[PDB]
Amino acid sequence: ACTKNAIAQTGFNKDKYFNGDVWYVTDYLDLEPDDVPKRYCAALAAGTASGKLKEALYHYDPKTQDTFYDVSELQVESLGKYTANFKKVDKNGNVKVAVTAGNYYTFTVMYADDSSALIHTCLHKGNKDRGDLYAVLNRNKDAAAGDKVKSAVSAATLEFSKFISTKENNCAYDNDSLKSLLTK
Ligand code: HEM
Ligand SMILES: O=N[O-]
Repeated sequence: ACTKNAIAQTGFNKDKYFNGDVWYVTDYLDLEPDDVPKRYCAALAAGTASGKLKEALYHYDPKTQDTFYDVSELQVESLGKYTANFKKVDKNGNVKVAVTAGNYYTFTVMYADDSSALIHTCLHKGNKDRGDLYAVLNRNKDAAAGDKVKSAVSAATLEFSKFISTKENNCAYDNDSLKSLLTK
């Protein structure tokens, strides 16, 4: 289970974060051992559609080739803290698994600027017992983490050396599909 109440960035700029552009995961930290594969790749687009906060997700397993997309409408708990009911979709937005109660993740933006972010997520999916996941994001694919986000990791009392890099994995990202999904 998840154990952290992540604190959102003071003065979080929602319009800047939810601007329709893509965020690449470059490093991640799962608090529960063996909760995720050690080699993995993910990206998301966050935006607004008709005034609703939306996220489109992309997961790619560089070994198995398992690939999946999701779309969510986000509900606001407080500035920078959201609850998201996801539907699994193909890259075109065609629904493969409908929204269902108990299938949701929380999402907290702990730090963000024009190029980088640190987020916490807690995934709830059916009978899965998942744990806390932190991710360092960048606007640029596979970019090395800058001093601002690394300092934010420290300020959150996390050790960045413990994070697992995704930058060296053979991963491709369909950024065009992610952006287009924001309306799905
Ligand atoms: C490198 C970072 C990440 C890794 C390694 C990772 C890993 C995984 C894995 C292994 C699964 C499949 C679990 C299963 O069904 O057995 C999964 C599903 C999922 N993850 Fe992530 N994830 C990452 C980033 C994220 C982020 C940033 C979010 C939210 C913004 C997210 C949200 C979800 C959701 C909603 C599902 C279920 C999707 C569905 O079943 O339709 N993940 N993730
Ligand atoms: O491990 N996906 O939150």
